[PDB]
Amino acid sequence: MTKNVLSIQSHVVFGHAGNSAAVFPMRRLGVNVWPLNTVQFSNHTQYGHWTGGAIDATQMVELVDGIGAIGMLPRCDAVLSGYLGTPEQAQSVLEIVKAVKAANPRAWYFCDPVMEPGIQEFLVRTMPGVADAMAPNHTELQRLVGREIETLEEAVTACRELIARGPKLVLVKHLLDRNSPADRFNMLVVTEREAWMGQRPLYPFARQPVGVGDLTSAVFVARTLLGDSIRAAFEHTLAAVNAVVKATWQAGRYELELVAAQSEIAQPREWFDAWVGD
Amino acid sequence: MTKNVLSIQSHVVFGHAGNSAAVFPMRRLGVNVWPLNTVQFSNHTQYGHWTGGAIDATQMVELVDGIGAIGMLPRCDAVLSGYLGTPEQAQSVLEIVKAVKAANPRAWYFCDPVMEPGIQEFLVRTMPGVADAMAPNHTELQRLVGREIETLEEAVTACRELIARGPKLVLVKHLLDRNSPADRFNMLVVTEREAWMGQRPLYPFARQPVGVGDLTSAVFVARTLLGDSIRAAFEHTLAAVNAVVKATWQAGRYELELVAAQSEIAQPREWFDAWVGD
Ligand SMILES: [Cl-]
Ligand SMILES: [Cl-]
Ligand SMILES: [Cl-]
Repeated sequence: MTKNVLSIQSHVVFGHAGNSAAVFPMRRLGVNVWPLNTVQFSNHTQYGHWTGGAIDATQMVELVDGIGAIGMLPRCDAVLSGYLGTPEQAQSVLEIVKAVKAANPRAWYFCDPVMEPGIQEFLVRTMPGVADAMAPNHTELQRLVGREIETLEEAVTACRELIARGPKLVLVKHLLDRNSPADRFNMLVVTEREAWMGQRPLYPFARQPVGVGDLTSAVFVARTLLGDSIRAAFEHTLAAVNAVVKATWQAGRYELELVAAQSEIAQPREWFDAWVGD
Repeated sequence: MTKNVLSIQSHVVFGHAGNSAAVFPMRRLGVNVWPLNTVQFSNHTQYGHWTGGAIDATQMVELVDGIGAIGMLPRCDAVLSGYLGTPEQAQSVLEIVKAVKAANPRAWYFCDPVMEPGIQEFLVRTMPGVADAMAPNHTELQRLVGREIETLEEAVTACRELIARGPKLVLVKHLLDRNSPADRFNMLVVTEREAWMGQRPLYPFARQPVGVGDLTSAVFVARTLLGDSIRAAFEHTLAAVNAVVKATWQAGRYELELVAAQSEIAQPREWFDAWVGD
C-alpha cells in the first residue's frame, strides 16, 4: 500500500519551485502526491517577472471537498504546505488539515513556514497550534521564538520551546552556526527526545537556486512516510539535497537538476552521518 | 543536456489523468517536463463528479509568453497535448506551437487527438496541418480519415493517408483487430517508411482505468526525445504501459499504479517484440 501526501504549494510551468520542486522527488521516492496548486505561474519569482495567476482561497478548499466527495480523504496520510502568499490561503490550509484529520485521525500536517500583511503573523501565531511538524530555516526559527539564535544550544532550546506549543518535530532546514566553516551547510532536527545535527558541503552560486527548502521538506516527508526513523529520514534528506545541489553546481546551473540527479534522490551516493545535538 | 517537453493537459489533484498521468512517467524516464495545466480539478471526470476549474484560453498563451520573456523557449524540444475540452483551448495550443517553433525550429508537436461543439472538428480538420506526430486511438483514426477500419492493411493505409496531410508519424495507441484474440491489446506505429505492430495482454477491468492513453503518448514522446528509433520507442511504450496496467490489475485498482510500478516504466521486465506491419 502506497502512502499519499496532499501537497499544497505553488506550481511553476518552467523550472522548480513549490510543487514543481516537491512533487517529483516524493513520487521518485515511492510516495503518491496529490498536488493542490495554489498558483500557476510561468516560472518562479526570482527571475523578476512572470505570468499566470493564483486560485482563490475558497477554491483551494473546494478542491479538497471534491476529493472528499469521491471518498478518498481517509487515504491522505500527510498534508504538506510551504510558501503561501496570503493569510487567506493559509486559513484554507488550516481548514483543509482539519478536514483531512477528521477523515483520517492518523494524518499529520508538515508545515514548512516559508516567510503581504499577516502571513508571517499567521505562521508564527496560528500554525504552531495545528502543525505536527514544522520546517523553519534559521531566520524563520528566530521569528517563531522571537529572538536571535547563534549557538547550537540556543537552537535546540528554541526548537523545544516551539515543540511545547504543539509541533512534535522541528526540522531546521538550514541552520546557521557561527562556529562552523563558511563552506559547510548545516541542518538540525529536534523532537522532545532527540536532537540530530548534520552537515554537507555548501556549493557556491552567484544566485541561490530556488526550491532547495521545498526539496528538503519533501524528501523528509516522503522518507518519514516510508517508515524512516528521525535520524534516518534526516540523513537521507541531507544526502539527497546534497546530491541535487551538487549536480546543479557541477553543471553550472540555476534551476535544480532534479530529473538529471533523480537516481541519487532515491539512493544518494555520498552520505553524511548525523551527530547528537543535545 | 536534459531534453524538455512542454505538456499542455489537464491537472487532477487526486489520481491520474492528463498531466497527472503524463508528467511523472516522462520525468522518471529522464526528460524534463514543463506542465501547463489547462484545468485543475479535484479528480478525473469518470468518477462522475468533481470540483475545480479551467483556465481560459488566453491565459494558456500568457503562460508561454512568460517562459519566452525569461529566454527559455528555445530550450523546448517538444510540445505534447492531449485532451482539450474546447476549440478555444485547441487554438491556444496552435498559437503556442507556432511560438515554440519560432524559438526552436527543431521542436516538434506531438498531438494526442483525444475526442463541446467544434473540438472533434478542430482535431480532424486543423491539427493534422501543424502536428509532427499524432496518436489517435482506433476510433479517432477512423474519424481522421472518415471511414471504418477493420484490417491491418486498412489501418496502415489510413495512417499513410493522414501522414500525407502533414504528420510524419502516427501512433495508433489502441488498434482494434477483428482477427486478434479478445484478450490481446494491439498497437501500431506508422511513418512514411516504417510500420510496426505490437501486442500485449489485455487486462480485464470493471471500469477502464483513466490515463492509459496519456501514459502511452508520454512514454513514446520521452523515449523518442532520448533518441530511440521508431521501433525501440514503440516497444518501450508497449512494455511500460503493460507494466503499469498489469500492476494496476494485480492490485485490483482503478487508478494507475504509476508510482508503485515506476521501476518498470524505466526498465520494463516483460518485453513484447514488434513485427513488421507493412
Ligand atoms: Cl536562514
Ligand atoms: Cl512528477
Ligand atoms: Cl478505440
